[PDB]
Amino acid sequence: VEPFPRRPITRPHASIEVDTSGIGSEKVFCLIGQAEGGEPNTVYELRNYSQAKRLFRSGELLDAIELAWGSNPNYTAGRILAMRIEDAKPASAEIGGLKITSKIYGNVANNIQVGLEKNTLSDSLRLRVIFQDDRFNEVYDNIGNIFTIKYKGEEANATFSVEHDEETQKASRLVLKVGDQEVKSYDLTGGAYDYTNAIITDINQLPDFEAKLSPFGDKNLESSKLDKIENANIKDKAVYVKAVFGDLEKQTAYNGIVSFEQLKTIEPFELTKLKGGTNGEPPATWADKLDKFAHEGGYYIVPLSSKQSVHAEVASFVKERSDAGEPMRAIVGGGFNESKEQLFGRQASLSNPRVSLVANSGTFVMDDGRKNHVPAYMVAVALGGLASGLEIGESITFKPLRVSSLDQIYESIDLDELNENGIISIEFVRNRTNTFFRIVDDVTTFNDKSDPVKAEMAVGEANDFLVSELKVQLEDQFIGTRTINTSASIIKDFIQSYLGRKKRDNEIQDFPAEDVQVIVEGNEARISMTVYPIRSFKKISVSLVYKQQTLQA
Amino acid sequence: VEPFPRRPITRPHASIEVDTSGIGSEKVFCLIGQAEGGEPNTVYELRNYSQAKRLFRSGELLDAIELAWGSNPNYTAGRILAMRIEDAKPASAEIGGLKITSKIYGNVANNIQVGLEKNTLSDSLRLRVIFQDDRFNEVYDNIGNIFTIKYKGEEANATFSVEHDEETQKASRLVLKVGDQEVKSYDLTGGAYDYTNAIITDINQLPDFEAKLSPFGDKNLESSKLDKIENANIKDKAVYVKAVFGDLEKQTAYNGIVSFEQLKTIEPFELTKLKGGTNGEPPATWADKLDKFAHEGGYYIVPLSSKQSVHAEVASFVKERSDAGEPMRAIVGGGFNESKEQLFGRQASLSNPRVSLVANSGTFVMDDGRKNHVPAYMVAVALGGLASGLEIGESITFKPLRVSSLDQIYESIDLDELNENGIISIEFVRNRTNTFFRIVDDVTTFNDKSDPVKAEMAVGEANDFLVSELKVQLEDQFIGTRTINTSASIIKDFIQSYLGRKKRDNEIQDFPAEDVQVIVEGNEARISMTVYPIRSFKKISVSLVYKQQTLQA
Amino acid sequence: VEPFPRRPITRPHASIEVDTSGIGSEKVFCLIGQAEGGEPNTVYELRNYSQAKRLFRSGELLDAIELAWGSNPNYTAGRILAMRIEDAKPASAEIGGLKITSKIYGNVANNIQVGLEKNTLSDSLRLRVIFQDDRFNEVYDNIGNIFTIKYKGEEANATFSVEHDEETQKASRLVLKVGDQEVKSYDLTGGAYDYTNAIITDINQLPDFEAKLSPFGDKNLESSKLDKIENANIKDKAVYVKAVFGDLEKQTAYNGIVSFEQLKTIEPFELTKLKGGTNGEPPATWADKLDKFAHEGGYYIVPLSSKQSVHAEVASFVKERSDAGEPMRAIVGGGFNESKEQLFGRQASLSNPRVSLVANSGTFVMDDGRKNHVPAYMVAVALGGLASGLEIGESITFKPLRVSSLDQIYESIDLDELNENGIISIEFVRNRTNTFFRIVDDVTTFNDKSDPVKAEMAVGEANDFLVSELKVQLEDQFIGTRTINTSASIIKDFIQSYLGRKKRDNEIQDFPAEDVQVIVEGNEARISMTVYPIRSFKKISVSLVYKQQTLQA
Repeated sequence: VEPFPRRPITRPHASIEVDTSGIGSEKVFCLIGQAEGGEPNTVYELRNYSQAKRLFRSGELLDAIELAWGSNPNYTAGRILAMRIEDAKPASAEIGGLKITSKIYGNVANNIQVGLEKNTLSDSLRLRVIFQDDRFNEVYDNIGNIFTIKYKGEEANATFSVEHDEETQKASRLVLKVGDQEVKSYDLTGGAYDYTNAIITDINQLPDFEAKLSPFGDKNLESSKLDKIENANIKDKAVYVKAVFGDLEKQTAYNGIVSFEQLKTIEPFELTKLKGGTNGEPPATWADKLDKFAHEGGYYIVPLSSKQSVHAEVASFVKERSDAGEPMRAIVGGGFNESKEQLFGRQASLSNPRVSLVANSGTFVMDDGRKNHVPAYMVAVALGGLASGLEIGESITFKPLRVSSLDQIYESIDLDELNENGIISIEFVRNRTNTFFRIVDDVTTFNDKSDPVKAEMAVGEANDFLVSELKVQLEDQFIGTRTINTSASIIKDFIQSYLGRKKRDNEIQDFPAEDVQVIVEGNEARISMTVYPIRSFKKISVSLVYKQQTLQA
Repeated sequence: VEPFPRRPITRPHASIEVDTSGIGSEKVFCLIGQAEGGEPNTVYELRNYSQAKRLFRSGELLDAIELAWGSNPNYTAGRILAMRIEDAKPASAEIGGLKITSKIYGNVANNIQVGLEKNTLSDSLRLRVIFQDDRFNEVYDNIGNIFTIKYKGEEANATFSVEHDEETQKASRLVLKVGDQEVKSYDLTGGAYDYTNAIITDINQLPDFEAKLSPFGDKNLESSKLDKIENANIKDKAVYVKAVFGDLEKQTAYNGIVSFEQLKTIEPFELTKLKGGTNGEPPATWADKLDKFAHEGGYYIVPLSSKQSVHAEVASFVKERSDAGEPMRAIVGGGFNESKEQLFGRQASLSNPRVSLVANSGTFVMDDGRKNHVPAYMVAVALGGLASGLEIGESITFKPLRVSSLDQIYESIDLDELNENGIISIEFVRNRTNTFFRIVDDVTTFNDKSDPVKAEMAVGEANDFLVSELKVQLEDQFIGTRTINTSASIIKDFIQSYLGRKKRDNEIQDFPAEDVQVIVEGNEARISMTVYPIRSFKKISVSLVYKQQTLQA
Repeated sequence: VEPFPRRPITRPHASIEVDTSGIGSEKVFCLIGQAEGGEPNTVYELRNYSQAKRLFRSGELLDAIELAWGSNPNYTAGRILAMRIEDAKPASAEIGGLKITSKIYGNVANNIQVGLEKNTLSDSLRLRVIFQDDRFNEVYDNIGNIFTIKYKGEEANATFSVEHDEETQKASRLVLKVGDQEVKSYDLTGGAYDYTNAIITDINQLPDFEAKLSPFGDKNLESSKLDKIENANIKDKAVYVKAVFGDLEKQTAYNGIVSFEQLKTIEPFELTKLKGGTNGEPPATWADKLDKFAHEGGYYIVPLSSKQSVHAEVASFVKERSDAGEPMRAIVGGGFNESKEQLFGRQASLSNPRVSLVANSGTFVMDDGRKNHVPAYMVAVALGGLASGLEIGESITFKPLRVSSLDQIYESIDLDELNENGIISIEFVRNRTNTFFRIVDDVTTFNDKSDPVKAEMAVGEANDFLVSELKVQLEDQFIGTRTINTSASIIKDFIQSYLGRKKRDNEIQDFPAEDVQVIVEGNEARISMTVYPIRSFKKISVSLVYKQQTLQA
């Protein structure tokens, strides 16, 4: 209830109290794997394939992103979170007065070329960056030369100088001198002369002194970044304030590929390739990498590795966040053409409800046209991408996969054994001319089918979102509010509205409103409710009975 | 019951007895800290930021006032009480016949310039005050020259004189003389000639004598403040009564920055800066400073100091006033980036229910645009300002803080430890894309959670206002009244109405009216009542049960 | 009953008496074993695996903590208390003027590298700490240089000096000198100048002297820790107050890994590894180690050692605390693949009701993915962790263990013999396709089944908590209170409420309220009550009878 006016006034007036009340999940997907681009130990939100390609130049991670969106052409393309396992470092080369560092991480950055050239005609530096891999070749001409200072008085000579603070090595004053005595000085510490634009205007106001901004773009460099000049004759010719280092930052802070830093005097240097780019050895464990996905809001994670050790770390990670109120689930796959006996070993080792094992491996036709044969865990990306695109509580059972072929075409008996052992399998449907692949079931590694929440991904998924969303909403709404007499009624109304939305979105089957009871006593507020969970069909029984009928007339 | 007429009359009449009955907390915030303005050991009521800036030129105290109102944009901006710890003294300079003293206290007053100039054309002084810090430059022209006296008679000469009392050095008589003998005299002791306006009118009434008030404003100076003049020729030229000292007081008693006092003959002096301005050494203890806030009506106090000794003095101060019937509470913070171990030492030392410790420190964006990093106790100002703006019995739990960033982002485990030790902590919410900061709890230093009155600020706040308001109202109403037979019924009705208002304002949950019993015996009047206190939600338990449902048709 | 106002006043007033009454176990787990981190003979409260890993780098103790929480995925993860048996010592190296000591205890601390470098440009020290094991590498630049002092007067020279107390070697005065005579001095003993911040403000107030705080963070070092300087010229250049030792403490008292102490003049030294780290020989007896767990509030303890001597010490320890009013229980296991005959020897030696022996040993799949084969006593951690997570009075009978495999799969006859000898055994259930492991019984070493309190852990656990909780609550409530007439009734009401809560939580079966009798006579207060204890099902008898039924129509 926002009052009006906010400042109280004791004199007669009219006060208006404005009540703004009454008018006021995404299920993000995650991927971890090798890549040739992007910062290490950093999570990037992905919405289009173009963004991923620009960020991740190439690798298995980029293919996983492509396959995730292609698994569900008929559903919305959701967000994807990506990370580079490789501990890459940026290419750098210390030449001249500038410490050159490349924003690209890995061996690809070693091909970057950087060189400075001095234009004798304009007395300005020229930076050129060449990178053949991206076909990038641009020249930053007219570096420095921010503006001119000219003197038209009848005196013998006029000079100007710039003073720098010893501690910070930043310009602090700009004194205009005619003859010996000082005429006027501008303080560059701050305030009135934060930027050079104010300095130019004041110079023109003087009778004899004049100044003009350079035509090569609107620089507007800070006054503190001006270079050190002393005893420069103005009357003979116009003197250009260089500020070479400041101009580079403006044109390279958020543009180009190469960044620059100051160690020294900046001078031209020949075109030389950068060095030091190294992807580095692969990480010993992925536990540190997974921790960065803790508060990113993702639900499904598909580690792009066939190692059983990597699967165990992800299995513990999803369990850890679920215990902390941020449930997650994992889908993994083992190697190339693994047999049933090998798959049982992987499933027995994990035995986690929040982990699913994918057996089938096959070949997928990419956008480039490659019939790239991929291992099992790349198939899990399609299942994970399909699962993320589906609504809350939906299942991936009997859904299409859109796979060109599979290494192993399991028979009916083989599929049953994998299902009994809690392993996801993909069957080639030969019952129709238009043959296609489909997922037999979304069963988890936890083989106890008595508990459908743990056994079935879809049932557990609805429980997690239902429980998690209710947990967050209640805290923001009711905690910290007064325990008024109508608190119990308000809480009951909020619960019914929340459950009604779930029924509206088919996230739950139904709930009895009468059984929703709220008890408030002191700080505690006990709540009890009944909900009929949503379930996915997995068995249809038909009892066909034949009977006789008598005809007449 | 006001009678009418108030004077009794025994003759036949009609008397009317008029009964005017039946038709007939702010929670002010307090701040103490360094400042560059305002009198020492003085409490000033603040309602707008402009008033504080004019009073307090600059310092950490002014920033605290700005932060207090900015912490709750959605609530009313309440009053703030401010004090300057520095024992500043006023700048002064004894030059000429006037003792010059500056109303501004501190080193800033040393820049004040004061000078007198004499206008030969008008024979009047001219005062000019220059103060470059405020860009203040005004001239008080035509000092003195209150009025004229003229004589148009045919006699040879006419003169007037003014006599002053030796003991008081104040004018007592004003005699108009023609030739040698006296014509008429005006007594300036008092009564008919308290002010000079009456003197001017009487002079004009005479045949030959005339007078006119000066056109340079309506002075109306007192007759006692007139200057001493003897044997002044009137016929040759009009004589101006100067009264130089009296005119200065009229134009400077409640205007300008500089005050003046008389030590001596007043004469012009050159423009000279004042001296003696000194903020002084900081106080050894704040106990004397806090005593001035005893009867100011404030509830929340936030000492702007990180010293543990200062916190202890405020901890004792709030306890002292609570024992005297004026409860108060304190919020403090320790230094920059203090660790958990340091915070436990501060909390253990105090162990006061009426004191709260703030751990987090961060940076706030001020109205000027400065990203000023501030210590923990400045964050307490936002909590104190937020608490003051909230209604009675409300809590600051889970409320927003509007802070740019925090030095330490405590994890979930770290926040629990601080809460268990009775320390307020601020958490960065990463569960949503629109991340924001919030207060986990308003727990006090007293760790005994069994007593929510002492442990919880909101619960104790409601108890203090409920108890304090009831204490004051009963004394003003019932003490001193007759113990009539219906006294018990009237007291019971008053209690029910008072408790009904609390329920109306949601300051209490509910009360049973039947249990309210009043017993009157002699001077004593025993009262017993039951009240269900208002409480803030801090735990919500949900028991979700899944069940099967059968569908048909 | 808190009165209001607390200070009595004899004048007429209104007094309010506030009665705050009417509005006002965890079963912690314990572990002892080898570890590569943490202080010796210290108990640390553990709530997350991340905290344990940071504290305990590696060892069997860390695995036990991981296994304890993983044994009960469906129950709350309770607190765990951990201790390092190894008498490790911290690595240290006396080089230069600083005594370097490492907070990490053991041989791992020997890899820590510490080195000081002097920055000629800023005249400030630079500390760098390298520790490859944690990949920790940070540089504490700009050590010292707390603030500057500058003089702008027209005098010939200005100097300042610092005086130190001989007894304490702490700064006491800071004198500013111009020419020969002293101008002003600041007393650093205490009070007005406890911290350097007050000194800086006062210096700026002077006409000529100026000072500015260093920009490299908010240090605010104490004035007593300032370094000794004498006869330092100020006019020529600004003089930096170093205080090298004080700055190190601020940045390392509660940050970093390495602590520092002063023996001497501090000077730079080359990068050198620390020495003296030694885990030490293992303790001869664990009796001293167990004493630290006396008042930590734990109930279950699992010594991570197969030695029979270690088991006996823990067996005596739990008995000792139970006699003192702090009951505890122990679970132990013997070696690898011990036979039945060996297990009988261990059980016969102990014969303690508060000790349980675990026979089975097997392999557990850790979060890292290791199929680590472990001895029997590591299995007891899962049982102990499962028992701690269960409610009060619950049993671990027939509960799942979640173990990959067991060394010995006991037959039906073998399990009965172990149960008859009071030894816990784990059976592989082959009666279903979804085979799993379960605990046959929670019988203690005390084979006398006639006393279920001693024989059964669950029954004895309920008795201990019921007796212990009642013991503590009665002392805090009734001891020290007056023996009023209604004391017996109040005690009876308290007992009924306490027993009602136990029935509400299913900690007891039922109690008759009528039989609760309270007798008060003098100091003594005799109490008598009847309680039906809660019991766990261990035998179900079914009497199935077949009969004939006649049908008609």
